[PDB]
Formats: sequence, C-alpha cells, structure tokens
Amino acid sequence: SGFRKMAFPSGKVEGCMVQVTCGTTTLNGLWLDDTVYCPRHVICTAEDMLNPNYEDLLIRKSNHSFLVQAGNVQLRVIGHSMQNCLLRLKVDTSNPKTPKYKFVRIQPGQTFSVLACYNGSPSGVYQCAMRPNHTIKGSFLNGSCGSVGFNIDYDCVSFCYMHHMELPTGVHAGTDLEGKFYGPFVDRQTAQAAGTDTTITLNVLAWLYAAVINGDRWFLNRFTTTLNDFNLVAMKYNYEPLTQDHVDILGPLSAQTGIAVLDMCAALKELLQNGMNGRTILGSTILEDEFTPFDVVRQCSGVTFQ
Amino acid sequence: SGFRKMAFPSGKVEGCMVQVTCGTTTLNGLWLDDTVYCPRHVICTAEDMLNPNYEDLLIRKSNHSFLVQAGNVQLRVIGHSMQNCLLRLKVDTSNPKTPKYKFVRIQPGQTFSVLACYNGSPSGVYQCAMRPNHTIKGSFLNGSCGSVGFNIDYDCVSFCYMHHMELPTGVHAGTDLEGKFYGPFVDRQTAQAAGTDTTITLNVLAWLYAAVINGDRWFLNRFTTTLNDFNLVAMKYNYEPLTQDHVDILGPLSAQTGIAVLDMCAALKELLQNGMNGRTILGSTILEDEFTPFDVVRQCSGVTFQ
Ligand SMILES: *[C@H](O)[C@H](Cc1ccccc1)NC(=O)[C@H](Cc1ccccc1)NC(=O)/C=C/c1ccccc1
Ligand SMILES: *[C@H](O)[C@H](Cc1ccccc1)NC(=O)[C@H](Cc1ccccc1)NC(=O)/C=C/c1ccccc1
Repeated sequence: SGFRKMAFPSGKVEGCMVQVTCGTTTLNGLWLDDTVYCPRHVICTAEDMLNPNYEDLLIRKSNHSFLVQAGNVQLRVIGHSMQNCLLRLKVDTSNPKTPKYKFVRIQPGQTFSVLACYNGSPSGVYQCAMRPNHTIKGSFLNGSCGSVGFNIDYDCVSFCYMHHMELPTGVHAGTDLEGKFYGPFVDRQTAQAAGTDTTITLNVLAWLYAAVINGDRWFLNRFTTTLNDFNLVAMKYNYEPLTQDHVDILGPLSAQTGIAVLDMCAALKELLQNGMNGRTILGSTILEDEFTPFDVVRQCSGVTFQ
Repeated sequence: SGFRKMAFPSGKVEGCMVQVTCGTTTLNGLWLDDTVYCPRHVICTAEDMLNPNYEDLLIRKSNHSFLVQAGNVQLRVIGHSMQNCLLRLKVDTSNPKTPKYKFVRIQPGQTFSVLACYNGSPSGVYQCAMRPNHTIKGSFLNGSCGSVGFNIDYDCVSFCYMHHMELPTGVHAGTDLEGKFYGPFVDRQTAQAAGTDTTITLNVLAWLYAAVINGDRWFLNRFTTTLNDFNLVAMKYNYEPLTQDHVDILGPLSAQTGIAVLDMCAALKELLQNGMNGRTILGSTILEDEFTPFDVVRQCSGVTFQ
C-alpha cells in the first residue's frame, strides 16, 4: 500500500551523461552510440543571448572547439550538426553503455522522470509532469542545462526532454530530443513568460481512483453528472475540459473500482464546490494532478481494498 | 529554482539487486562482492509466520535450498549465515558491479532514497524519511521485501534500510543492513502497530529556510521565542521538542538567510497557531517535514533570492 511520486530507476540514463564545454560555458550532454546531444546555447556568450544567430555562431566553430568529457576520459569530436535547438556532436567512441532507446515527444499532462545533473555528473532524480502551459515544475540550478527527462518501458529508455532554461516564475522550459521546444519558448534572452496554466483534470480523476484502490471512499457521493455539466464546473475552477477520450482512458480504473467515470466526475464536482473539509486524500490536503492513469496502474495494486 | 522531493540516482544500487527464492517465496536481495543479503522471512511458509523459530527453520536448509538469480544468470550458493533478521548467502561470484559502499543505521528524522524492486528487478525510486515512530511512508506491494534504502556520498553508497513488512496502517517497517529492525517491530505475524508519530520539527524549520532561499518571506514575523516557549507550543501541536543541537544544526541555513533560528521558530509558532490562510509555502498548503537541513543544502542555491 501507500502512494508516492515515483521516478524510474535512473541507471541506464546515468551511463549516458557527459560534460560539454565550449569556451567558458559548461553544461550536460547525452551520449548515445557515437553522438552527444546538448543545448545549442552552449555556444553563446552572455551578450550573444540578447540576439544570437545560431547558424552564424556555429560556422565559426571547429570540431575541436568542443571538449566532451565522459567521467575522467576526454571524447574527441569529429563531426557536428545543429538540429533545431540542439547540437549533435559526433565523437570517436560509441558509448559502451548506450541502452535500447527511443526519442519521443510527450504530450501535456503526461509525466516523466528528470535526472538532474551538473558537470556531467547525475545529482538527483524526481518525477515531473508536462504542464498544459508546456513548462515543468522542476528543481534546477545553473549548470543543469542538458539534464534529460525520460520514461522507461521494459528495458527501452524513451527520452523526452532536455532542459534549456528557467522562466521568470521559476518554472522550467526545454525541448524534445529533436531540439524542438515544448511550448512557444525560444533559446534567446527575451520577455517570454509561462502562459496561464490549467489543472490537469484527467490526472486528478486518476488519483481519486488511486485513493479508492488504496482503501479510501470518503469523497464519493450518490450523484452523477453529464460530461457537459461537469465541464461548466471545470471551467469555473480552472480545470481542463473533460473529453470522451479521457472518459475512455479511465475505463480500466473504473472497472477495477466499480465506480463509473461520470460518478467519479460527480464526486470531483462536489470536491471542487465544497472543499475537503480538513480531510486528506492519500495524505494530501489538495487535489493532486501530476499522476496519470498510467502511473496509477504502474504503482497501485491490481486488487482493490474494498 | 524550485523544490522537489529528490532521490539519489539509483544506478549503483540497481546493479546490486538480485532475486532470492526458497520454496514458493520470491523476494529481492542485495549482492555485494560475494554476498547476498535478504530478509530471513524468505524461509518461512504462511503458517510459519504465526510462530517461527528461525534457528530451527534455517538448520533444515542446505546451501542449495536457495536459488539466487542475477538478471538471467543463476548464482550458486556455497555458504549461509543468519545475522539478526537477515540471511547472508555467500555465492560463487563477486558482483562485478559492487560499488564503494558502507552500512549505516540512520536516525529518526533522516531521509533516504528507496529503490522499490520486484523479482530482483528495480521498478521505481522515491525519497522517504525515517519517521519518529520508526516506520516509513513507502509505496510497496507484495514482492517488494528485500528492496533497499540508501544515501550516496561522492561515489560511496550508504545502505541503510531493507524492507520487511507492511503494518496495518499501511506504513512500512524493516531493518538496517545488519538485520536489526528500526523500531520495536519483529518478523512474525503478531498484533504489532505503528506507535503514535510526531511531526519532525527540525525538518519543518529547514524547509522554511528553503522557502526563504527560494525567494519567499511571507510567513516571517517581528517576534522571537525562547527555546522553552516554543516547545510548549510544539507539544500542543504534536511536534518534536526542539533542542539546542537542532538550533546549532540550523546554523548554516540561518547564516545564508540572515534569519536567526529562534526567529524562524517564532514564525513557525505563528504558522501553527494561525494556519497559512489559503497561502502556500514552496507550492504546499501544509508544513512539510520530510526534508532535512542536509537535503535543503544539497538542493537549494548557495545564494539567497533576497
Ligand atoms: C543552464 O545550465 C542554465 C540553467 C539554469 C539557470 C538558472 C536557474 C535554473 C537553471 N540556464 C541557462 O544558461 C539559461 C540561458 C538562457 C537564457 C535565455 C534563454 C534561453 C537560455 N539561463 C537561464 O535559464 C536563467 C534564467 C533565469 C535565472 C534566474 C532568474 C530568472 C531567470
Ligand atoms: C514481502 O515481499 C511482502 C511485502 C508487502 C506485502 C503486502 C503489502 C506491502 C508489502 N511482505 C511480507 O511477506 C510480509 C510477511 C511478514 C508478515 C508478518 C511479519 C513480518 C513479515 N507480509 C506483509 O508485509 C503483509 C502485511 C499486511 C498486508 C496487507 C494488509 C495488512 C498487513
């Protein structure tokens, strides 16, 4: 029993982390086979950031402009390209520790583990959700750029995030492993800000199912709601509209607990309207929205505590 | 910026995890050099648990009663001993992946990362604190016994916990890597329950310092308190008594923020008495107590956002 924000074991990823220095800038890179991935902003100076032309900055660089360190060993760069907001540095060695991997672009609402790293050495791991406004609530200091987000299936690592910057609200922005930013953000010093965020409705509902699987039913009620009547309440509390697709995804949890989704929706409507009254749900006083339906199934028992 | 419950990278530990089967019971073990550590209750049947004599159960076993699997490979047992509530199984191979390690008994209030594992394969990692009542609020299902808790310093793994059982309240109990239980608990089916718990005062205070380093001062006040006047309030809200040792440990955070500890104590007294008033502290509506002073220093900036 119990319910914790749980990250994937980080070992397959720790063996891919390297250090990347270009001039006086140090950050992290990801070394798979014979390539090292890293934020392109590694090439920039301070003043460069107000106005960088990356094509123009990169043409002025040779292979040997880049020092890549894997643990104590230096890896020699023998090739480079730019792909969107990333550099792809080809090196003399294939990583002996490259795992089975894939690159994926994850969707808002989905979660991933972040391996926070400094100077190519992993310091910590935690679980994040991609917010609706395309930021993550990470924990990052200067030096963390190039740290990566991931999910693991069987023994394949699905890389989904590389960290590039902190916004003024203290939340974090970056790209997929194709160098394409999540969100409207750009790797230049401008007045960009996180857009207004929304609560992830699907995740909240999943988490109420988790609470029921774990043995708590207090928050249920006799009522039901239509999809449409729920959403009018949802909009008022700054929750995402629930869609039929979302209802269908919640099928298996629904089945395991014998609580119809629209009945769970009615319970939620009542929680939003009345509060929790000094009560907790899985040890929380607020409604949690960083656990997907997938996460609940991975973690919780296949057998409900009726 | 930001503040997350952060676990240590788990790679050095993932390479130590094995599977241990004795009859129809499967669990996890820890393989360092030429030894595999695991809960002694692996030898028990269902009925055994009402009344086990472990010395008597173990004498009836040969080396080859035990199957240990490391990934796909079987490791042959060539020796065994019992140490307190653990078995120590000597095997034919030294683990090529044994890291620099130590065994430590941690103290209530301190935190550690848990690598949750099933059938010798790591499934997730999260951060736990040892509660004052000597349990952890873990997330564990059947098959997780033998999963281990740890801290990492430099490249040394300090192993501190092995999981043995779930109590009726859904919290988790186990031992150090000497097989000695944390808490008054025993590996037999009796009516044992978690004792009443306490809020970890030292950690709460550390976490208020974290909030200040990160840029939030709302909860501070003009007041000060004596150690003694604080504790009378503490006892009333079921918080641990603050001691001078605790005051001294909070020195560096105090210095970095320029808030005297007893001034922080006064702020806390005021939070306990008045509540937070629908406000949050580092994204939390409740006062968090699972981050030590050490954890705050590891994670937070060395420079305050004044
Ligand atoms: C990379 O290592 C570093 C990561 C970082 C820095 C500070 C806090 C948390 C993480 N980030 C950067 O080098 C980027 C550079 C950049 C600048 C503009 C656009 C794209 C990239 N710099 C930052 O992320 C700093 C932003 C910031 C810091 C403090 C307060 C407000 C904003
Ligand atoms: C080990 O793999 C397994 C871990 C577990 C089991 C259920 C839920 C979470 C974790 N635990 C056990 O085999 C122990 C055996 C044991 C029994 C008595 C004393 C010492 C050890 N069994 C449990 O932990 C189950 C306790 C329990 C389960 C459900 C509801 C209440 C109590």
